[PDB]
Amino acid sequence: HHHMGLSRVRAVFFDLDNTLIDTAGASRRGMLEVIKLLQSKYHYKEEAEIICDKVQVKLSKECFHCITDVRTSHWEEAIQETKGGADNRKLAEECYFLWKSTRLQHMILADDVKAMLTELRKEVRLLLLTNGDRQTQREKIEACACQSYFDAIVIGGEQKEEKPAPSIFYHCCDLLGVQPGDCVMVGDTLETDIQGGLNAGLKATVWINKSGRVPLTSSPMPHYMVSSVLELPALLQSIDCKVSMS
Ligand SMILES: [Cl-]
Ligand code: NA
Repeated sequence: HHHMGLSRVRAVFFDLDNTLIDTAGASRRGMLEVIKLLQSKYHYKEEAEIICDKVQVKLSKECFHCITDVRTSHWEEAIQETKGGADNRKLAEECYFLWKSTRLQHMILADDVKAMLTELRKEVRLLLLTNGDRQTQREKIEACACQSYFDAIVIGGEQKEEKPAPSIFYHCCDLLGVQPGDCVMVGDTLETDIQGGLNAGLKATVWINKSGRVPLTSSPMPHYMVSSVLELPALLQSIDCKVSMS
C-alpha cells in the first residue's frame, strides 16, 4: 500500500493589508495629511495629533459586522473629546475623506511583488484572503489594482465568518477545487492569518514579520516566519520537496 512521496503546494492564500500593500504606512500618511489640514487650515496645535491618535484607537476597536458613517463618527467623537463643543460633522468628514483618499493613493503593489505574483501564478493558484468590510477592502484592492494577479479574492465582510474561522479557509479551498492540505497561508497577523491557517489544517502558515520580533507570551506559532512576501517562492519550492508518507 503506502509509500514516500512529494505533495506539491496547489494554492497560496495571501493577506492584503501589510502583506502586499503598506496599509500601516499609507494610513500614517493619511493621518499626517489630516494633521496638516487641522494645523494649517484650522490652527490646531498638538490637539491635532491627539485627535488622530484617538481615531487610530477607535479604528482598532471596530467590530466585525455603513462604514463611512462609522468612520466619520470616529472623527466626530475624537474631535469633540479633544476640542469639546458641539458635534462637527463637516470637519469630521473633511478629516475622514482626506485620511481615506491619502491612504488609498499610497496603497500600491511594489514592482517586485507584481513580478513575484505573476511568476507564482504559473505554478500555483493565488487567492487574496482579506478580512474587513466589503466597501473598504474593495476600495483597497481597486486602489492597488491587484485584482488581475489573483485567481480569486475573498473578503471577510462578505462571508458568515472571517479569519481565523476555519470555514472561510474551507470556502477558499472549495473555490479553487483544492484541499486545505494543499494550501499555504501568507499573512502578517498571528491571531487571524496564522491561527486561521492552523485552524483549517493548511499545508503551512507563513508569518510576514518585517521587524523579526517574536512575541513573549503564548500565541499561534506559524510554520515559517519571513520579513517579506518576496521570500515566499523559496519556501514554496522547499515545501514542494518535503517527503511524507503516501
Ligand atoms: Cl482599515
Ligand atoms: Na494583515
